[PDB]
Amino acid sequence: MLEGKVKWFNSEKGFGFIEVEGQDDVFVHFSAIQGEGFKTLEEGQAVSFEIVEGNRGPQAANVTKE
Ligand SMILES: [Mg+2]
Ligand code: NA
Repeated sequence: MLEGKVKWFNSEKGFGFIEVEGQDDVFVHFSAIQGEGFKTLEEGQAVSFEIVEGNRGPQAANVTKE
């Protein structure tokens, strides 16, 4: 599990990017967010996550707010 922070997140549509010091930003969709409640993220929030890649390229998976 990787660690980073939310660079920005469009809460209306439910996507944004996670920034990771010294690595490429990682796209995050709301469907990757763990936990209860409305799935959303705020700029600057600390997260743990994994990167999942298929034919569409890499995105965040298993995103937990820390
Ligand atoms: Mg950067
Ligand atoms: Na939820």
